[PDB]
Amino acid sequence: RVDFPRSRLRFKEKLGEGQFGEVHLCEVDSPQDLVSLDFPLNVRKGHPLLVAVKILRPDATKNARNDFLKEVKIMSRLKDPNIIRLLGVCVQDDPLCMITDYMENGDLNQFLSAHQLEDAAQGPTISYPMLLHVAAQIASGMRYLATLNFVHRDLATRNCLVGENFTIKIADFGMSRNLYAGDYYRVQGRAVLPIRWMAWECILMGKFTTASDVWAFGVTLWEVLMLCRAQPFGQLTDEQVIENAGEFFRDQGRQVYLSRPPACPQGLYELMLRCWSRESEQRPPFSQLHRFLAEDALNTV
Ligand SMILES: Cc1ccc(C(=O)Nc2ccc(CN3CCN(C)CC3)c(C(F)(F)F)c2)cc1C#Cc1cnc2cccnn12
Ligand SMILES: Cc1ccc(C(=O)Nc2ccc(CN3CCN(C)CC3)c(C(F)(F)F)c2)cc1C#Cc1cnc2cccnn12
Repeated sequence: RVDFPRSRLRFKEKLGEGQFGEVHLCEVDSPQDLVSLDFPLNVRKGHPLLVAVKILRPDATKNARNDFLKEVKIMSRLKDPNIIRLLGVCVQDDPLCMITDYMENGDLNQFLSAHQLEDAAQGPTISYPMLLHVAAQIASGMRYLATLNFVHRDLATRNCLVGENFTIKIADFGMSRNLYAGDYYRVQGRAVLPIRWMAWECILMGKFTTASDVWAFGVTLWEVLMLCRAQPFGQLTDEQVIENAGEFFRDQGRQVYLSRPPACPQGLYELMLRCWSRESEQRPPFSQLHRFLAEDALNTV
């Protein structure tokens, strides 16, 4: 438990900005000097060590600082191939920083927007099996979060990151990266919520659980199979999305569901529909979602 040396973080560019600070892409100066029990980092000789750095504005309120430190504690526990990894912190003096691995292909929404489905769309291709592999990795990371008794609360392709060889890491940007403002609705005062990804019980009663994470996974998987080309419920206004949550509650058959993506087979679609069951206990666990995507869907190509 010692700070990473801030003087070794060499700025390259801004990855995001928000009310309370920024995210920077940095290079670690001569990273081999640091390798030890205290910092057992992975350096590849001949390859720069790139890292992402979340930084709190030095004039932040005391409550903002407590938020940042709480996030540090959470991140310090996360150790999984499909979750973003904490490499070090700077917290003994200001500005507070947290340092993670850098995912070189950006967020999953950006990534998939730039791809087309393997045979006018443009750019590099991505196959249907590769899309199942992207989704399986998200289910695997979420399964791990759930076993540690964490609820994500904002699962969407915008909070997933892409590294080498189609590797996905779940992340959560909170207010550090004010992209995608069009995905959040202002329900009260200064509070904005990702209503198009939220289970009806989240919207009506502010109840967030692994089962509402499963509901958001359904929507995220719909995004993946659509190659991020369309907003969920894009035919409906925000106020109509809220009304739709009310119809899940009323349960009289007026509720509407996201349509089957063209690249989605009927069984996978029926699994997505189960993610949107009215009753929490009827939604599939992430173990079952992962298995379906890694086995069933693959064996029936
Ligand atoms: C510097 C940095 C700091 C922090 C985080 C961050 O993701 N923190 C986080 C906090 C909590 C949770 C879990 N909880 C969620 C809430 N929940 C209520 C409790 C459970 C998780 C999660 F991944 F587990 F979800 C992540 C990401 C970055 C980044 C970066 C980066 C790296 N490559 C790139 C390339 C382009 C852009 N950015 N970027
Ligand atoms: C129509 C409608 C529109 C908007 C909102 C709304 O603003 N919901 C809201 C959800 C969550 C949060 C955030 N949370 C985080 C964690 N926390 C532990 C709970 C707070 C907030 C926030 F404002 F606090 F951000 C608001 C609610 C309704 C409703 C309803 C309702 C309730 N029972 C019934 C029965 C029949 C019909 N409707 N209905």
